[PDB]
Amino acid sequence: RIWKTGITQHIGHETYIRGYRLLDLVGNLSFAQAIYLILKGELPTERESRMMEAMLVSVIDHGIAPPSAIAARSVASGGNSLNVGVAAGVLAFGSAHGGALEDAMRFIQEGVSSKRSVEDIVKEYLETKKPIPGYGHRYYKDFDPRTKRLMDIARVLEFYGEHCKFAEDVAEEIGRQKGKKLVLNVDGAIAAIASEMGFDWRLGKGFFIIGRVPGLVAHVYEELTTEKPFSKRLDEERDVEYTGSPPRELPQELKK
Amino acid sequence: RIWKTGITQHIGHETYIRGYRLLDLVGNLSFAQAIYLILKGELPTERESRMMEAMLVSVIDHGIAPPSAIAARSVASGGNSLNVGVAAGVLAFGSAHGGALEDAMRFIQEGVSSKRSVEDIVKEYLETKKPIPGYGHRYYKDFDPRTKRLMDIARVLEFYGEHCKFAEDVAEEIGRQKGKKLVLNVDGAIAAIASEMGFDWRLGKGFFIIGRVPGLVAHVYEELTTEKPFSKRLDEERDVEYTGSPPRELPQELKK
Amino acid sequence: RIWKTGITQHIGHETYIRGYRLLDLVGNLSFAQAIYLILKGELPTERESRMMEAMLVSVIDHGIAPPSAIAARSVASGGNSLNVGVAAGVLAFGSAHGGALEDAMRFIQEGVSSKRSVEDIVKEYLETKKPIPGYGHRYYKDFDPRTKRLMDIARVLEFYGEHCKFAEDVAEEIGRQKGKKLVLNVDGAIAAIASEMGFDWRLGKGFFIIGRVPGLVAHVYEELTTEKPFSKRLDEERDVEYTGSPPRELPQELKK
Amino acid sequence: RIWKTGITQHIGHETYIRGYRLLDLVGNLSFAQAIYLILKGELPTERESRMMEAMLVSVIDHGIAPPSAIAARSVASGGNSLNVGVAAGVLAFGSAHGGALEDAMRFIQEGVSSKRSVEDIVKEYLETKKPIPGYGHRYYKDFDPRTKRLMDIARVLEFYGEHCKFAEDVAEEIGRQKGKKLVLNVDGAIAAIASEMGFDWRLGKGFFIIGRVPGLVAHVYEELTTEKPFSKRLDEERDVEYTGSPPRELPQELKK
Ligand SMILES: CC(C)(COP(=O)(O)OP(=O)(O)OC[C@H]1O[C@@H](n2cnc3c(N)ncnc32)[C@H](O)[C@@H]1OP(=O)(O)O)[C@@H](O)C(=O)NCCC(=O)NCCS
Ligand SMILES: CC(C)(COP(=O)(O)OP(=O)(O)OC[C@H]1O[C@@H](n2cnc3c(N)ncnc32)[C@H](O)[C@@H]1OP(=O)(O)O)[C@@H](O)C(=O)NCCC(=O)NCCS
Ligand SMILES: CC(C)(COP(=O)(O)OP(=O)(O)OC[C@H]1O[C@@H](n2cnc3c(N)ncnc32)[C@H](O)[C@@H]1OP(=O)(O)O)[C@@H](O)C(=O)NCCC(=O)NCCS
Ligand SMILES: CC(C)(COP(=O)(O)OP(=O)(O)OC[C@H]1O[C@@H](n2cnc3c(N)ncnc32)[C@H](O)[C@@H]1OP(=O)(O)O)[C@@H](O)C(=O)NCCC(=O)NCCS
Repeated sequence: RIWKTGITQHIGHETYIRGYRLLDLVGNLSFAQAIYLILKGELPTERESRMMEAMLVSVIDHGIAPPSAIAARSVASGGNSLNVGVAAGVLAFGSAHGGALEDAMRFIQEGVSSKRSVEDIVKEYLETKKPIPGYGHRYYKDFDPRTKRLMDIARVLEFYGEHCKFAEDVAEEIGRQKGKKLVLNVDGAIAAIASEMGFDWRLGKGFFIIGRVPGLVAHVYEELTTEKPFSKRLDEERDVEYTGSPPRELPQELKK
Repeated sequence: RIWKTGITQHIGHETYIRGYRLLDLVGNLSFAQAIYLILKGELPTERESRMMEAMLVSVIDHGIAPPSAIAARSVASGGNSLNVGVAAGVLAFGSAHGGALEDAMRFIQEGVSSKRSVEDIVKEYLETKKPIPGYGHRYYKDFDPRTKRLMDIARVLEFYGEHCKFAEDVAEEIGRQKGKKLVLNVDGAIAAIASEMGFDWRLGKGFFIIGRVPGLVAHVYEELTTEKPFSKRLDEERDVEYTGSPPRELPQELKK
Repeated sequence: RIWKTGITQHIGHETYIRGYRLLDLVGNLSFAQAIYLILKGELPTERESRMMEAMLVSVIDHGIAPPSAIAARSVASGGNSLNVGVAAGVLAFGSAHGGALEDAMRFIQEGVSSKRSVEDIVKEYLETKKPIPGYGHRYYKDFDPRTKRLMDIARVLEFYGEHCKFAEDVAEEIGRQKGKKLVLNVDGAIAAIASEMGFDWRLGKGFFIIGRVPGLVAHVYEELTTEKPFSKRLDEERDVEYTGSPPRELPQELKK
Repeated sequence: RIWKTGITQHIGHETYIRGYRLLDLVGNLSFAQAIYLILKGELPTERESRMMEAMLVSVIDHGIAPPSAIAARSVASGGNSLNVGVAAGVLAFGSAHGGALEDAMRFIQEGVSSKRSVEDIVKEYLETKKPIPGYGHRYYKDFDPRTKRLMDIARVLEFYGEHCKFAEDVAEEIGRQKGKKLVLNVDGAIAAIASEMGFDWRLGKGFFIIGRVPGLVAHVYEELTTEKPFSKRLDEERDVEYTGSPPRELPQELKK
């Protein structure tokens, strides 16, 4: 059998999620707790449950400006069902729009497991001019308030552990070595928290997708119900710079 | 400005969701409550919050068999990032795999607002041989346990209202008119509950997408981490029936 | 066997397309001729071959302004492989960006097969205020030059037939009944030509997709190789109009 | 202006592709020639034109078995428009289903430009156990007939050059060093030909997408017109192996 899975099975037409009867989860687990279960394979603790609710809310939407929203709404504008627009948004979560969560989780997890000093790890990255994933922001040069909020919650709950500490120690050390502070950004913060929960770095973008899809749904629904179809189109004379060949004739012999 | 929105804005680089500071929502609202807010535009009541958690959990996954899971995992098998596989799954939520939520919400809402008798509404549909959306199941002929669970919760919470009543009254009336019971299925149940919350029928598939994306993430992650790339391919001799032209030669003059 | 097909089969690991050995088609049929074969199931005539080359070239690209190009390039900007950006473009070919080909083919084919007068058909549509598919243009009020080019070729080749005639007769009749000319647009022209070839109206968008994908590839490649990742993002203060709730505080009791 | 392009522009509402009036290309260039133009930026020679027709035909379809066809048809089965199914197919062209064209073009181009001996290049790859892109096949151990057909055409046309020679010299050298022949497969053959044309290796998947989309259209159209919606679903008891947790009860305190 080529179709193998350990996620879900049906016993007597009833759905079981990671071994639990779905009908027993309905009304008893929150959606974030059920998400933790389906992804991890086991029920979350109370502290994990609260952190998962906070991580997912943290990324629920970022407005109309990101390429995901532009893509989702442009596909909707072409005259498509809501699922099709949302899917187009999800496609935009590439290396520059979600991949940093995977990269930062790998860096934080490998950093903690290496048992090498934060000084040595940061020196090695800064020396080879390789970007440290999950650090830096165009505007925030003191701290990323989204990271601070998540870390404050992690500390109040006594969830904050070795991965959170490592991620913050690295920001402080980058500042020390560069003489210029580089913040632990929200991608690095979510990566630290998901790592603290024991999730594989290869699942990093999953948290972002699950959290942001409600925002995409809102954007696509708004485009479909408040805008005329085909309204998302550029005005070539106003919005576009042409950089190509000026007009030219085909060779005469090719004209029929 | 062609890019208009009432969903989110940034004030001093901080994100505001439907007017609320996102950093104040983080740690204070559950993910399902934040979903209600972003979609509806206002905070949910306590009863709405509980029903939204239950609806979303109800659809979190349905195993590897649906075309969404097949598509998501086949795209992942082609050697793609997790977002790309999940998006392919979302594309599969078409008229036969999610559209019934839109249709059932329109039927339930129009049914309630018409103030026509349930007998008359059902007689008109059965007479014109048009399928009644949100009713019937291949296996469940007494009741859909997923609907029963959701409706039991709605009744315990005193959330059950005119839309839930209408949806159940229609199932009973179909049974009365056909002499054969046709259940209110889980699509009809979610449609009734979302209608009870005052959501537009055009948002119906949104609830399904938001709820099921965690399952798609789990399936795509499992395919990427437990299976060899390109393992999702058919065996033509074993799995395929060819119904086309038998082999034939091109005309000789076309062979160079 | 649930996987049935009459398109392609393998005999001794060799691919056969609609019964012809693919290796015999390579070097002997043009790409447009092979497209006709795979879609229709039989080889094209010389006139069909020339018309298919012309239809496909007619739609090869329309610049960066359409929502398909915007979506494709925005997905590429998110940091994605070329296939992922192209696919996002294809998603945008909805009811307002390709669906008119399906609609116009159905209208032209049903119009020709009804044997009702063009006067009566147009009167019935204009009376019920239903848009006639494949007619009208924002700028072209005399003739669509893209339609004229295709129809001139169809006439020179003696391909122009009952479907082409019907489509042009309808434009003339709309003008006669409205006292204002409404052109047969390029969607209607391609629909007429594909109908003249005997293709099903349900394949209409297929011609557009096949023809335009080279343009999408060009756009995505250009975005990936000439622009910095994440460059396709709006500037909220400059490009966006916010129409939602002004900022508001959460209820105090919800703040922890 | 953030939307820059050198591909297409409009002058007086008329489309210009790489500086040529689109209406002059229609009826005068074949579709494969127009594809070459839009991708390369200049008109093809007669030999390039013939090779482009042959490359594109070579990949037009591969039947229902690949994950692209499975994904496209499964999305169509969910009840979606033809563009949506085709797009899902295109998403499946990942690292294991199209990426080898990019890799093989880079290898062939870098191999030719290095001016290092084929012996040295192959020894370095075989020593580090890195797969050589564009070589090997599960069944063909003497030669890939699809490569032979393309190379025979390239030789008859006097198109065969330094890139084609390098690609074939590498297959012969792998055989010499391993004592077991590894064929130049069709991905390597197309990569060699596209490299001979001077295309960038980053465009490799583009040729595959453009060539295969007609096959995807055929598959999606066939699924939509010959199969019942939702027919593409697995039978869990027959097709799936469950490898997860056996059923288990939730903790009693969580049951309300
Ligand atoms: C957001 C971003 C573009 C802003 O960078 P910026 O405006 O150049 O940063 P600053 O002005 O504060 O300057 C920081 C300095 O450290 C460098 N730097 C920036 N981010 C860095 C990082 N994450 N790791 C190491 N060095 C970094 C900059 O080049 C600059 O160097 P300088 O000494 O030559 O001046 C950038 O930091 C970034 O890409 N962050 C995310 C990193 C990431 O996650 N990437 C990998 C996954 S995609
Ligand atoms: C799941 C489904 C395929 C199973 O149908 P089934 O196995 O034929 O149903 P049953 O064997 O219990 O028989 C029910 C009878 O009512 C009909 N019927 C089934 N679902 C019906 C519905 N929702 N409304 C009205 N009539 C329906 C059947 O044709 C059958 O008629 P009969 O008197 O000729 O025997 C079907 O009920 C269905 O499609 N349900 C969803 C409906 C929906 O939401 N569609 C619209 C949005 S896609
Ligand atoms: C491109 C388009 C938006 C431009 O329309 P426009 O600028 O309003 O057209 P005009 O100014 O030339 O006026 C044409 C008149 O006929 C109407 N009209 C426009 N297109 C029409 C059509 N295809 N069929 C019937 N009536 C049409 C207009 O409403 C207007 O009516 P009026 O008597 O009240 O003034 C429009 O014609 C269109 O949508 N064309 C494509 C139609 C199509 O294929 N739709 C169905 C598939 S999506
Ligand atoms: C199709 C494929 C799976 C079949 O491989 P196979 O059945 O193992 O091959 P064979 O049985 O003929 O044996 C060839 C030998 O060379 C190795 N080999 C296979 N393909 C190779 C390649 N392209 N380069 C180098 N070594 C290769 C095999 O491991 C085997 O080694 P052995 O000495 O230990 O027996 C494989 O060759 C392949 O993946 N080809 C495509 C390569 C490619 O393009 N990859 C990079 C982009 S994804």
